[PDB]
Parts: sequence; structure tokens; C-alpha cells
Amino acid sequence: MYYESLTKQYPVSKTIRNELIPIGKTLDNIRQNNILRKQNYEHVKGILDEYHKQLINEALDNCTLPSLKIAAEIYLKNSDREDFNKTQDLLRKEVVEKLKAHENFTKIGKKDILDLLEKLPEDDYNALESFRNFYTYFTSYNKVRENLYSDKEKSSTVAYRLINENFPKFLDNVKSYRFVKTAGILADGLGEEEQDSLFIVETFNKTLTQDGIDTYNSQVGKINSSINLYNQKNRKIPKMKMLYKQILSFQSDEVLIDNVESYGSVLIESLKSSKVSAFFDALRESKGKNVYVKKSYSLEHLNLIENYIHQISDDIENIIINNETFLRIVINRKLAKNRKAVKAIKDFLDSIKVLERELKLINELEKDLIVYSAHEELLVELKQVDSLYNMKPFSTEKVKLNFNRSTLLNRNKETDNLGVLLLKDGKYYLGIMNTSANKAFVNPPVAKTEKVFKKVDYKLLPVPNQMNPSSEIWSKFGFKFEVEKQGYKLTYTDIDETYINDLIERNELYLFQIYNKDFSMYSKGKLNLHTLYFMMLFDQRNIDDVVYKLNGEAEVFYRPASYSKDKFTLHIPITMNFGVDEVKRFNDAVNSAIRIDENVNVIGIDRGERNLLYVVVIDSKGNILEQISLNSIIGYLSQVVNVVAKLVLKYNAIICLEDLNFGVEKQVYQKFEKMLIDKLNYLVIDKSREQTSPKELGGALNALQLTSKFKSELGKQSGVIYYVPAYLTSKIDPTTGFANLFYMKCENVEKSKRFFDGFDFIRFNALENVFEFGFDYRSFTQRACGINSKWTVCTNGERIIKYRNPDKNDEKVVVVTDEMKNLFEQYKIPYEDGRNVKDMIISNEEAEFYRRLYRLLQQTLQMRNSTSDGTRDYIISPVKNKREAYFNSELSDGSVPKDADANGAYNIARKGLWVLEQIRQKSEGEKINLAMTNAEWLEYAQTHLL
Repeated sequence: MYYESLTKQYPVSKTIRNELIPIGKTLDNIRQNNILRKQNYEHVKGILDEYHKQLINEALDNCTLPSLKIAAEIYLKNSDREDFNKTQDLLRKEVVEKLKAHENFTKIGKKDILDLLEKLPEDDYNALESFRNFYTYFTSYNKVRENLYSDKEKSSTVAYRLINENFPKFLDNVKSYRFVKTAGILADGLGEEEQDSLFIVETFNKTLTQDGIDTYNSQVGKINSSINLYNQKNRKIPKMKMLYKQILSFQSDEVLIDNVESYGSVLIESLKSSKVSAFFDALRESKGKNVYVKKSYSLEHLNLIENYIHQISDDIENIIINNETFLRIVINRKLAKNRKAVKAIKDFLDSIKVLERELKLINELEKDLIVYSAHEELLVELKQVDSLYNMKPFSTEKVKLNFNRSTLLNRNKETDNLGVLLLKDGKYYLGIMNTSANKAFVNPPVAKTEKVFKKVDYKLLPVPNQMNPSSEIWSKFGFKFEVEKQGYKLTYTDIDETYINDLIERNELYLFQIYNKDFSMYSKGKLNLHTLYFMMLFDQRNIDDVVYKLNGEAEVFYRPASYSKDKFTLHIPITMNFGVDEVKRFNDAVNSAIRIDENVNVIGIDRGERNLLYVVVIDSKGNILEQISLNSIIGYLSQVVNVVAKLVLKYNAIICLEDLNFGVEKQVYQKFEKMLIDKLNYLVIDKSREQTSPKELGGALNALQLTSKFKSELGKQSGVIYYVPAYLTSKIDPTTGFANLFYMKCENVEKSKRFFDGFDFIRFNALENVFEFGFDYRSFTQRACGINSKWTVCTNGERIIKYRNPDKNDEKVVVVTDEMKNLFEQYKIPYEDGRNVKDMIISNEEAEFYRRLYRLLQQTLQMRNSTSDGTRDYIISPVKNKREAYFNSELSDGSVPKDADANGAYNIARKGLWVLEQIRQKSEGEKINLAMTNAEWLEYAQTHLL
């Protein structure tokens, strides 16, 4: 009963360690990227690239696309928008079959391309040769290059480049040429004329190759030169737009800085050029007519134009941060090593990117010819900015993860990558993104197959001061009936398994299965606690009322192979009893729970000589309920701990341990403490796999917390655990309260004579065959040796003695009465009639007599008797108890201590009763003194006896 209030007392943090199993081609991606050592990998990629360019141009050289006429109508005529999108998809198809109809296409991606298709069209040959038998390295490369030959409306495909990008440009030039055929701009250099041939729809078929695009752009530049010349008439003529290239477009730290410095220099000059003013004042003079903005809407309703050009500010920040590139070329060992440089370069390219992103905000078929030509000239300067180099996951010994909208992107040897958690088929997986794919899960495509993952959405609202008088006057989950302790929730999103695969194949995602002995299709037995804590994160019963919070951070550690195993392990910090208010005065909270209850029992745990630990449970009046041992096994300290925890539940009990105050056996004891206090911080009993009723007492979501957070700052109490002096716990007859308090030494005869003159009598009991030594301890010491100091001590029984052996071990069994005879007989003392022989003993003059009398008395007083080999460790008293018997542990029936170690544990438990008397007898809240004096124990031992 008393402990059932001690749930949800304080929050606790754990880090959970689990192994990781690589899934799919993740381990290959990792191993492959451990290239180093330079190697021709990039050289062979370049060779594969140029045959891609060749095959592409050759498949499209003398090509002619049928639907081209259909589409060109829709666009040039007088919804047309959807018919164009449709006929564009038809065209994207028509490009792809022409690409797939080329010879050698079915050897794209297949290893079979290594042979003739590369050894024939050398430095290059040795580079190719070097990747025979190593073809899998281009797996990721192939998955990326696959998108060239796709009819899907994606920006990376050959069909999209030609049909969705270039073809509308080509047609828009056809629309512009009306003004150039008019006004007689017969272009300079177009000798003998017939430039009109460029703006017949059919001429586009000749621009499906890079070499036809070059030719088209070159001549159209000549026209634009004459167009720009036509500005002199003082209305204005739209310039022609250039077509983008066929899709053909980081060796060291020395080379890259010149590229950065160079492009930045070209760019800011281009951004200070007339290109920008021409775009702005064309965009202003368009009055917004036929200008469309991001899936789109037209500016014809307005105000906004001049709110838009004032992103001039993107030019100002490019300029500033280009100047800030003085940290690169003025102030600069490798570049990636530099705190500022890496940041200044990223700040620079980012600022460019936002300019491009801002530009791309514009763009339908009827769009304004002049505005969009100026926009295109300016944008051609920026579309070079796909710089997209790196400075790398599993290069390092660890990767740090974040599960949240919070990743820093720099400490440059410890930057956060995204972690995602994915559930499928009752298993748990960990995905960790390559930084270039961090946004793959921001808006994932809607799931369509049956084979899906459930991705964990990590919803956290930190520090609510995020966002109308001052401080004295809804897409989030916030639940209906400051929010800090409700501002966390996990929710789920179905994601199609093929999308996850695509990222792995592309080397953009590193997916692992989270594994422990309990996460297997072959798993058996109860759950390990850390498996349980982990499961409870995702268990809906916790999401409904949070006990377990996932701290957003996590770390992965990688030991690479060296035909040993590639080992990955995961550490996940978590908080348990998240959002509870920490109980201030926990020890009193327990002391007041005990104060209320009569029925409390005690568990005493002691260090033993033959048992490392001995546990003894006793009731409130002193009776032994259970006395159980180490070596009694029917990771060892974990078992005792798990046992002792059950006993606290089973017996409604507190725990009493030795106070290691003034003082190897005592090292495991301190380990046991630590483990025992650790355990009782947060105790969970129900370790079942099915986990049916975890909200009950001691279930996962209602753990008990019976002890205070371990810190070394500890006094004599830690919750239900109390510490008591070890004084005379093992060397005391529990049935009498008797202990050997004689401070003895055979110093000399004078001081031996009136040591033995302190006894009331020394006599023989012929009937019981023992010698009796009667005395009062007061006659021997000034100490307060309990409330009974009168005793009669008898040469009762056998004793085990270590003894002086010329051969240096031995031990023997002695019967003190018969030796006490042999000595008295040797020295002619008349004992047999039962007189008091005291006056006759102290009359002996020889010291040898007293040496041997001391030894016999000492041996009589030797209550604990042991064997070097554990064969025996028992306690025998030399005093008769309430049962007219001499206490002997070997004759125990379980109602008394079985051995000396048990006696220690028993008498430690008894002192707990004394503290229970202290706790109950004090007031609510007052400090409780637990310093038990040696005199109090002897008093308690001699009165609460048996």
C-alpha cells in the first residue's frame, strides 16, 4: 500500500542504445563513397556522360516529331491551356521513344556497356579498364541518369528540356517575329536574307540536338543585335529568347575558389548592367498586362509591381556578401577547415539563390513578349548557379541527427543531418538524409500502393514566446478542454515504399532497421526495458497522454569493416515522465507515506563473508519473513536488484543498508547501491510483449519512483532506502543481545590477575559439562554496554580455530571445555566439585597460564566460526537464551538466521525498525535524525530479543 502514491514524482532522462542494420543498397553506397585513393571514378563518369550526350543527340539528329504541328497551333492561334499540356505530354513521349529506339539503348545502365560500346570509339582505356569487375559503383549514377529518358513532367528529363522549356521559347520567338518581319529588320549578317526560315514551326525539329541549338542561338543573337539597334527610333520590339542547352553542362580546394570568385565577379557586373533596369522598366511599362505569377494567376487585377522590383535588395545583399568573400581571398591548409570561409561562401551562394528564386516567381500562353524576354536574359545569368558541390555522411565515425525543423548547416565536424523514423510491418527503421535531400519529406507525394511506411511527424512547439497592447493590459495540434508541456506530439503520415527506395538508390537516403534481441521475427521472452521505453514513444497510449518524449537529437556511430562486420549503433536520448513537476522534498514525501501506515516491513541487505550479499525481510515486531542469499540462483547483481525491487512491492517494505561511515567486499556493495538506486528511480514491472494494461501501478505509463535521483549530495536517506550503522550486526547473539565486548590482551600477569578478578565467579557445571564465567560488564569498562551488563558465559560447544602451524596452512575444531580441563589439570586447579575457582586462578603466577586461559576464553567468546573453504560459517552463543538453549545458526529452522551473513542482514533490518520508530514518532515535515548510537543498539538488541 504505502508506495502507491509514489508515481509521477520527477522526470528522468535515458539514452537508448540500439544496433542498426543497413537496408537495401545503403551499405554499398556508404562503402563506395569510402573511395579513398583518388581514382578515375570521376574520369569514367565523364566518359559515361559523353556517350549519354552522343546517344541523345544522335537519336534526335534527323528526327521529326509528329504532334509538333498539333501543339504549335494551339499556342499560335488567334481550354487551350490544357490541350497544350496534353499535346506536350504526347510530345514528351515522342521524344522518349526516339531516344529508346536508338541502338545500344538497352545497354544503358547494364554492365554490357563496358565492352565494345566504350573500348572502341589509351589514357581513357586504362581508366575504363580500371572499373572492369567494379561495375556496381555506377549504380547510383545510373539511377540518376535514368531520368533523362522519362516522359514525366520533371525538370531533369531530356523531354522536358526540349518540350516544356525550349519549345515554348521557340514558339514565343515565332510570336515575336511578327514585329521583326514588320518594320523590315533584315538582320545584319544574314546575307541574302531568308531569315524567316528560323520561325517556321518545323525548324524546331532541327534544334533537338545540342548542335542545332547552338546554330539556332547563334543566328538569333544576330537578330537580337539588330533588334537592339532598332531602339534608336526613339514602339518597342521584343527581343528573341535563347534556347537552353541539351543537358550537358570539385577536384580540389585550389580550383573551386577561383570559380566562386570568378562567377561572382561576372554576376554582380551583370546585376549592375542595363539588363536589370531594362527588366524593371519593361515590367513597369507593361502595367502588369499578360504577366503571371506563381498554380498561377495574373497581375491584371491591381500596386504589386513596385513592391516586387524592390527586391533590388537581393542585389544589395549579393554585393555585400561578395565583398564578405574577402574572408576567402583576402584572409586566406585546406579551405573546408575554416570557420568563416565556409560560412561566407554559403551566405554568398544562398543570396544568389534567393535572387533566382525571387525571379522564378514569374511563370499560360498569352504572356507579354517584352517583359518575359528581359526576364529571361537576366535569368540566364543566374541559372548557372547550380554549383551544388559539397563542402559527408559516414565519412566520419559518427553522424549527428535532428528529427525536427531545426537543422543547422555549418562545429564544422559536427553538423546535423535529418533523421526520420519509419514504421513498417511491426518493425522500426531509421533513415538519415544526405543534406542535399533534406526537404524530401517536407511534402512527400501521396501514397498509392499497399506497401507503405508510416513516417513519424515530429511536432514540437518549443519555448512558446514565439510570436495588441503590452504585457500588463492554428495548424498545430493544441488540444481543447504555458502550453509548453503539451506542445509535443507525434503523428503519422503514410509514405509509399517506392519513394523511400528511390532515395536510397540515388544515394540520398541511408536507411537502417533498428534492431535488438526483441526486434526480430524470432524474438522470444519478456521485453528488455529499453526496448519497452522505445516502443512507448510510438505507442498511441503515450501520444494520447505523454509520459515518454523523444528529445529531438540523436547520434549514429559507425565502425567500418577491416572481413569483420560493419557495425552501426544508434543512441536516442529520451525523457520519461515528461512534463511532470519535480517533487521538491521527496524524502519527506516518503517519510510521510510511512508515517501513515502501520503495516510497513523491512528489507535488510548486508555484505557477507561467504555470500557477497544477504537479504533478510522482517516484520514490524522482528520476525523473519524471508532470508535469501546470493549464490541462491534458482549480470548477477542485476538479479539481486530485480529481486529486491519485487520484495519492496510484495512486503510493503523499506530497505536498510550499511552506512559505510568510517571504513573488496565493499566495492560490489557500492556498485549494488548504485544499481539499486538507479533502478528505484523509475521502476516498471510489466515487461510483457503484448503490453496490455500499462497504466496500472508499475506499468510502463505509470512507473513507480521509490528513490531519489542519484548524485554521488546524499545524506542518510534516498526515498525508501535508509542507511544504518554496521556496528555489531554480525557478531551479536540475536536471541540474548549478547556480544563480546571484552577489550582483551594478555599484556602481563599483573594486569591479567585483576582482569580475571573482575568476574563474579569462575566455576564448573559438571552436569552440563561446561565452565561458567559470571560477570557484569560494568566491572570491565566505563561504556554504556546496554541495559543488561550481567551475563553468564559458558564453554559451550565446538569452535573453529585458525592456529599457529609450522607448515603455514591451518584450522581445527576445538572443544573448549576439554581444553579448559587439560589446562586446569596441568596447573592443578580443583574445579570438579563446582566451587568458584576464581580465587585459585588469579593466584597462579606464571604468564603462560594466563596466555592459555585468555585464548580459551577468547575462543569461547568467538561467536562467528568459519572455514577457509566456505564449508561452514555459523554463529554459536556462549549464553543461554529464553529457550534454555545456546543459539546456533546451523540448527536454524528458518525462524532465526541461517548463518552469520544472514545474522548481519537480520540485525541491519532490525535497525530499520528503530528508524521506523523515529519516522512515525516525529511530526509532519520535520528533519529526521537517523544517527543510531552504539549504546542505543545494544539496548534495542538486548530488549527486542529473539
